[PDB]
Formats: sequence, structure tokens, C-alpha cells
Amino acid sequence: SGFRKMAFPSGKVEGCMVQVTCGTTTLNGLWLDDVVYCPRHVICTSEDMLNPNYEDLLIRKSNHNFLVQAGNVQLRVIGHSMQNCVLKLKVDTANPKTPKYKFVRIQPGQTFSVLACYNGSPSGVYQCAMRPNFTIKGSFLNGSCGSVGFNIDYDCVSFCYMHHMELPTGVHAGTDLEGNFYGPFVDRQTAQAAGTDTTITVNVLAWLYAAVINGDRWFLNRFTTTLNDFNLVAMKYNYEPLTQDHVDILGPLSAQTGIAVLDMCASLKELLQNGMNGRTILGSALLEDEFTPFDVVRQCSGVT
Amino acid sequence: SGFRKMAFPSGKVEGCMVQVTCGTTTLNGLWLDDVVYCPRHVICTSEDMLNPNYEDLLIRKSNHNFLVQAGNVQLRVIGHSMQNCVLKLKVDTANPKTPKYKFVRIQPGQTFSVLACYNGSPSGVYQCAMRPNFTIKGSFLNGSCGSVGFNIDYDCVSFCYMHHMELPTGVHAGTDLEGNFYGPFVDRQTAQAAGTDTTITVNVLAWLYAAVINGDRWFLNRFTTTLNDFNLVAMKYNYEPLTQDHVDILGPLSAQTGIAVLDMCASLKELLQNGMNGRTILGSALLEDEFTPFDVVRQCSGVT
Ligand SMILES: Cc1ccncc1NC(=O)Cn1ccc2ccc(Cl)cc21
Ligand SMILES: Cc1ccncc1NC(=O)Cn1ccc2ccc(Cl)cc21
Repeated sequence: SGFRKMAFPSGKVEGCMVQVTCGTTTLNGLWLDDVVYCPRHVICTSEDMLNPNYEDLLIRKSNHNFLVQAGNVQLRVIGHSMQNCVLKLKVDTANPKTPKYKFVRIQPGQTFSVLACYNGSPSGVYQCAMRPNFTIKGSFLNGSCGSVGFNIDYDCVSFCYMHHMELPTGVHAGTDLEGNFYGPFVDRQTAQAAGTDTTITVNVLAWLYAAVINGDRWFLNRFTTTLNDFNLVAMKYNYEPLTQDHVDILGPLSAQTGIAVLDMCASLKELLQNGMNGRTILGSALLEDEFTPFDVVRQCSGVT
Repeated sequence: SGFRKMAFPSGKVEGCMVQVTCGTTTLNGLWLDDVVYCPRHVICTSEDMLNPNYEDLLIRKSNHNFLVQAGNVQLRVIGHSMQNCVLKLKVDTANPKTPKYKFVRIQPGQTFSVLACYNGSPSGVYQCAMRPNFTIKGSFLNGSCGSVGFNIDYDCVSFCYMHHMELPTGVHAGTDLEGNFYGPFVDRQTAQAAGTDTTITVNVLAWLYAAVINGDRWFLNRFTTTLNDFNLVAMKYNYEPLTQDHVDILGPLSAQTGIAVLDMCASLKELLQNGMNGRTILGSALLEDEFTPFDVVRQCSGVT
């Protein structure tokens, strides 16, 4: 019992974190096999960020200009290439701590763990969600660039995010491990406003199922609804539209609890229309949307 | 920017987790040097839990009855002893992944990270606080016993908690690494109700300072208060009394923000008396009390 915002164990990713310095800029790198991945803005000065021409800036850089330090030892850089917004630094030594891994590009609403690092050293781990506006609400300071987001399935680490920047509104933007930004963000110090941060409805329903499994049942009502009726309410509250795909993904939670998905939708509808009335659900006074149905099943079954 | 419930990186603790089986009971063990620490109820059957005599039960156990598996390899048990509510299993091999460590007994209000494990394997990491009633609001299922709580200062892991049980109310009870329970709990399947779960006032104030540092300032008011006036309000709301020791610990946050501790107390007083009025602070609709002043400074400065 109990339901917590849980992150994946971070050891497998800690063994990959390195420090990358180019000139006067130091950020984090991810060392997998004989390649170190890092944000391409490591080649920039803060002045360059206003309007950087990365191909032109990169011409003035050689293998020896990229200083890569793993723990306290220096890695020898034998190649460097730019792939979208990330630099790939080929080193002469394969990372002995390389776990089994994949690079995946996640969709909005999907959750992942972040290992926040500074100077190649881990500071902490927390759980995030890729927002519907393709930002993440992380906790990052200057020097955190290159910190990565990931999921783990038994022994395989699926890297899904690399941190690049903070928007003027304090939210965060970054890329997948192929260097493609999530959303329309660009790695330049320019006006980049985020779109509407809508609520991930399917995750809120998953979290309502987690609450029922853990004993918080006060919000269960005598009503049901339809996908179309629910979605009218969800539109009004800036909630993502619920699809039959989402209903299907909630199937196992519906089966475990004996509460039909549409009945839970009706509970969520009343919660949206009437609020919590000073009450809490899983220790929260708001509707949590950063647990997917898979995270709920995982945490409620104890997958390791 | 951004403020998250952040856990310590868990790698150093993952390298210590082992599986301990005695008869038909399997739980987690913590392997440090040549000793494996685990809850003493590993020697019990579920029937034994109603009224166990641990010294008597332990007499029927020999070194070979404790099966300790680290990853997929078996550790040889050359000694076993009971220290309070934990068993110490001396093995013939020192854990090669033993980090620098200490055993500390924390006080209520102090926070720590939990590496939840099942069958000696890590499932996730989350941040906890030792409640004022000496329970923890964790996320643990059957088989999680032996999962540990810890803090890290650069390279030293301070182990502070080992999970033992869930109370009938879904809250959790456990010991320090010397086997002494936090609070008045005993390792027996008996009626154990928890005392009042009061709010950790000093942590709420630390989190209000974190909110100001991150831009959430709507709750700052034109008022001040005194320790005695504040404490009258704190009593009314089941908040822990604020001492001059707590004011002193908040000093660095007061200095960074330029907001006197008593002025922040007055903001907290109005928040208690008037509620949030449907507004949020650091994405929360309630007053968060599981960040200490040290956690706020740490996260807001980027200590690794
Ligand atoms: C300071 C901080 C806090 C949290 N997370 C990241 C950062 N760092 C930055 O944002 C660095 N940086 C500055 C201008 C700019 C433009 C584009 C890009 Cl990609 C990076 C940029
Ligand atoms: C099931 C579960 C979920 C979460 N956290 C822990 C557990 N396991 C237990 O509580 C096991 N167990 C059962 C009876 C009893 C009495 C005393 C003690 Cl020490 C352990 C006891």
C-alpha cells in the first residue's frame, strides 16, 4: 500500500554520466559504448546563444577541444559529429559500465525518470512526464544540460530525453537521444513560449485507479458517462480528449478494481465540476497526471 | 528553476541489495562489507507473526538456513546474530560494491530516499520523511521488507531506515540499521495505531522559500508575526511547534531571499487561516512538508 511518485533506480545511468567541456562551457555527457552524447550548445559561449550557427561554430573545433572526463579520468576523443542538436564524441574507450540500451522518442503524456547532473556528477533523481505542449516540468539549474531522461524494462535502459534548456517561464525543453527537440523548440536564446499545458486525462484516470487500489474511494460516485459526454467536460477543463485507445490501455486497471472505465470517467467529471471540497486523493489536493496506466500497474505489482 | 520531490541517486545502494530467504520467507538484505542486514521477521512464517518469540525461533535456525543471493550468485553465511529487530548475517565475502557508509538514526521531520526492492532487486526510488508520529508514508508491497532509506553526502551513504511493516492504516513502520524501530512499533501482527500525523512546519517554511526562489510569490503578504503568535495558529492546525532552532536552520533561505523567517511565518499563517483559494504553490494544492531546509538549499544550489 501507499502510492508515491517513484523514479527508476538510477545506477545504470549514473555509470554513463561524464563531464564535457569545450572552451569555457561545461555540461553533462552520456557515455554509451565508445560514444559520448551531449547538447551541441557545449561549443557556444553565452553570447553565441542569441543567434548561433552551429555548423560554422563547429568548424573551429577539433577532437582535442572536447574535454571528456569520466569520474576523474580523461577520455581520449578520436572523432566528433553533429546529429541534429546533439554532438556525438567518439572516444577510444568503450564505457565498461554501458548497460543494455535503446534510444526511444516518447510521446506526450509518457513518463520518465531524470537523473539531474552537474559537472558529470549526479545530484538527484525524479519522475517527469512529457507534457502535451512538449515541455517538461523538471528541476534543472545552469550546468544541468546533458542530464538525461529514461525508462527501464528489467535490464534495458530506454533513453528518451536529454536536457537542453529552460524557457523564460521556468519550464524545460530538450531532445531525444538523436538530437531532435520535443516540440517546436530550438537551441537558441530567443522568445519561445510554450503552448497550452493540458492535463493528461488517461494518466489522471490511472491515478484514480491507483487511489481506489490503495483505499482512497470517497470520489467514487453513482454515475457513469460516455466518451463524448466526458470529452465535452474534458474540453472545458483543458484536459486531453480521451480516446478508445486510452480506454483500452486502462483495461487492466478496470479489471483489477471492477470499476468500468466510463464509471471512473464519471467520477473524474464530478471531480472537475465540483472540485475536491478541501479533501485529498493519495495525499494530493489536485488531480495528478504524471503516472501512466503502466506506471500504476508497475508500482501496484512490484515489477523490478 | 523548477522544484521537484527529488531522491538521491540510488546506484551506491543498488550495489548493496541482496535477497535473503529463510524457510518459506523471502525479503531484502543490505550487504555492507561482509555483513548482510535484514529484518528479523525473515525467520517467521505468517502464522508466527501473531506472537513471535524471536530468540526461540532463532534457536531452530543455523547459518545454512539463511539463503543469501546477490544478483544470481549465492553468498556463504558463516555467522548470524540478532541485534534488536535486525539479523546480521556474516558472509565469507566482503561486498566489492560497498560504498563509504554510516548508520544514522534520524529524527522526525528529516527526509530520506527509499530504494524499494523485491527479491533483492530494485523497483524504484522515492523521497520520504520520518513523520512526527514515526511512521513513513511509503510505497511498499509484500516482499519489500528489508528495503532501505538513506541520505548521501558526496560519497558517504548514511543508512537511516530499513522497512519492516505496514500498519493496518496503510502507513509504514521500520527500524534504523541497528534494528531499533522508529516510534513505538513492534515487529508483531498486532493492533498498532499511529499517533497524530502533524505537519512538519520547518519543512513547509523551507518549501515556501523554495517557491519564492522559483517565482511562486502570490502568497507573500504584508504581515509579520512572532514565534508565540505563529505557534498558537500552528497548534490549531496540527502543525509542529516552531522553535528558535528551526528559525536558525532557515537562516540561509531567509538570507538568500531577503524574507525574514517571521514574515514567512505570517504568510504561512494566512495560508492556514484562508486556504489556497483554488491556487497552487510549486504545482501543489496543499502545503508540502517533506523537504527540509537542507533539501531546499541542496536542490536550489545543485550539490552533487
Ligand atoms: C540556466 C539553465 C537552467 C535550467 N536548465 C537549463 C539551463 N541552461 C540553459 O538554458 C543554457 N542556455 C542559455 C540560453 C540558451 C538557449 C538555448 C539553449 Cl539549448 C540553452 C541555453
Ligand atoms: C504486506 C506488506 C506491505 C508493505 N510493507 C510491508 C509488508 N509486509 C509486512 O508487513 C509483513 N508482515 C505481516 C505481518 C507483520 C507484522 C510485523 C512485521 Cl515487522 C511484518 C509483518
